Amino acid sequence: MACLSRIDANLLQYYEKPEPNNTVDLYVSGSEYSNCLLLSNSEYICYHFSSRSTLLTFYPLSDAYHGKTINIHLPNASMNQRYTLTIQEVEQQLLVNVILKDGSFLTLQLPLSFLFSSANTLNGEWFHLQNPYDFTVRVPHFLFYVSPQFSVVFLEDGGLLGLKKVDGVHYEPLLFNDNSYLKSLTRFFSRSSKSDYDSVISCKLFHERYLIVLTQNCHLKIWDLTSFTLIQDYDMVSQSDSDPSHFRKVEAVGEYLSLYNNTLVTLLPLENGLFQMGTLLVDSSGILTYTFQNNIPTNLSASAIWSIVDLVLTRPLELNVEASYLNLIVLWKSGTASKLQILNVNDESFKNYEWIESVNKSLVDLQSEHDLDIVTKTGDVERGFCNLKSRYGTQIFERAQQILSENKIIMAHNEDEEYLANLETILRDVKTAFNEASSITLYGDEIILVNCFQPYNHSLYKLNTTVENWFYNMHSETDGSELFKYLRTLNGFASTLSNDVLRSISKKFLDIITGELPDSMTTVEKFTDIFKNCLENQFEITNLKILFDELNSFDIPVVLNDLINNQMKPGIFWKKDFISAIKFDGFTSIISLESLHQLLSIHYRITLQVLLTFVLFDLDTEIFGQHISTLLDLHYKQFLLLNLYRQDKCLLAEVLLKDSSEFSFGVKFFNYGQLIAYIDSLNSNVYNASITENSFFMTFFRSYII
Repeated sequence: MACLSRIDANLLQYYEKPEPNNTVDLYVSGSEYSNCLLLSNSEYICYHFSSRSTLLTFYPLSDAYHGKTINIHLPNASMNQRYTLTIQEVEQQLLVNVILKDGSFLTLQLPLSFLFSSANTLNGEWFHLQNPYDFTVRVPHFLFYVSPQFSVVFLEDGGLLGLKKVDGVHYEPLLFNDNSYLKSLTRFFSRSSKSDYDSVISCKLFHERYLIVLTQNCHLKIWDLTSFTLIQDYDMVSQSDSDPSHFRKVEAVGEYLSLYNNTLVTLLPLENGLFQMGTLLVDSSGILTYTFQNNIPTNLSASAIWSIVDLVLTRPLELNVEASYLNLIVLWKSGTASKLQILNVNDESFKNYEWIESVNKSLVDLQSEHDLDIVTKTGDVERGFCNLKSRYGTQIFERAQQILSENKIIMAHNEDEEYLANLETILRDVKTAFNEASSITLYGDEIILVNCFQPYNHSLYKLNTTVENWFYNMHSETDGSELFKYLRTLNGFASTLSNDVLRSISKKFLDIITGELPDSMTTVEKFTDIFKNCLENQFEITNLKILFDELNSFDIPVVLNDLINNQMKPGIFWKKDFISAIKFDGFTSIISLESLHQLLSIHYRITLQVLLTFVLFDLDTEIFGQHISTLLDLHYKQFLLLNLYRQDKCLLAEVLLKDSSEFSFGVKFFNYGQLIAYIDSLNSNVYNASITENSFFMTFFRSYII
């Protein structure tokens, strides 16, 4: 039931200086919202709005470290946060608009080149204030964007102004028709500080005119930018059992609806489970029409305390089922923690739908939590210290080392085992803090990227390959081909041994190949050595019967032939274009290595459990013998890659993104098909690479690192 995993991308992950070398600070006179805006030159740029709407940082996704980042300081906080702010690339320039508190209208103009150039300075006129209206009376809160010259505003009193650009930098108010509905709610019984405040909290734009909106009280309106008159005003709350008692009226502004083609989709307050999707149908003599259709509910259990974070209506993807048409990628939050789901719509008919979910934690994050890492070098403390620094990397590691001093805690001797457990917990923490959701983004066609609060941090949700589903869905399911079951009855045993025990074995297996466990011996004696030494009196005999019997009802010879030759060991890639990347893309770079790692990790576990049976049961070392010698080869290879993963990530990446010579800069994926493709390609280079020391310089290098 889980189809995508979470791959975490810390743009500075590889590097050791927590901050880009080239950082520029412009003035005038993050930890709030962050998102990616694609550009002309096929370059995504990310933005952050300092918590206090004070600062607005900028940087290039594809190259966080060497690339340059800008910290555009501001005269003073905008009106209603990231709402009274919009960013669109006019023409070879970025146009930022920010109705500061004072009611000014700040407009920035940044050259495209000034982002991807070298300049530590920007001169001329890029920023300029203004005051085309007295926002002293009717304060706004939802600055929008329509055209390069026009874009509407929105006041807290269900009102809306307008801004028309005549020249190059000038705007003048253009009211519509509301005034009527405003002046008269005065003559009717009352109009307090917040009585009938159907203020707007969402909006869009269908066919350059229709500002399909929405109000606090779900009243959906549809103005006309060729009339300046509100063409309609639906009452969303009355298109299905209008839950009396308590309808949570939109309090805090937010992304409550998105529109794709003809369709629209809307989140509605019903124990958090209302996605009303009434497709549009606008032309006819009648100029407007919102055709309600269905109202799908969300499976947000655990009390339903999951506020939306952003979401997106869009094309089909490529998942399990065939029945496809649309995908509503939805992203919720809860404290720092978050959930991302893809809501598959089987047919145009809005009633046959199927929900898909994904793992909310990186495989790495998961390993540490449930203490499941068997590869990481243990022992010392300055060692466990080195590790953490790697698994977490500079930025997060330094933030946590500050916080440990700020909170008056320091290291006793160079074995302060308590500093550790501390550093450790702060790290789990600083990381989850940093990884807080904030907005989706479709890198390329349909690739899900989540932007997080703390800059240089993103999270890609990848579509699981076959094995990856079994891994991530072992306990999570029943049924599925034979292999799955086999892999589970194996897991259903290994799980019960201790790690010290697993390590100890994997250890031995490594030897059968390095030779430490002398060749002479029969691949039948070692397996017994590796039994008195590693598994005798190390497991409950009871579970041993389960495995044996359970293991029987399996065509082992087969399931195992499918596992090793159709699941793990790939065949041959007749090179299905990955798009040789010209300039070094650091983003795509780590999305690869992390994803590479996630796979081998799962292979490694599987590989390991399989072999474990070849020692715990007398099976014909001459029948399956073909496999074993292959299994060991794999096991030994996987492990080596894993250990290497930890030793030095940046390095492991260069030798894996230049090994693919023509692509000695990386690849440029645009769809999950291209992604898996690539991954497996490397999955290969690893599995098909020589592991024989052609000299001592090499035997050493191996004995050491491994």
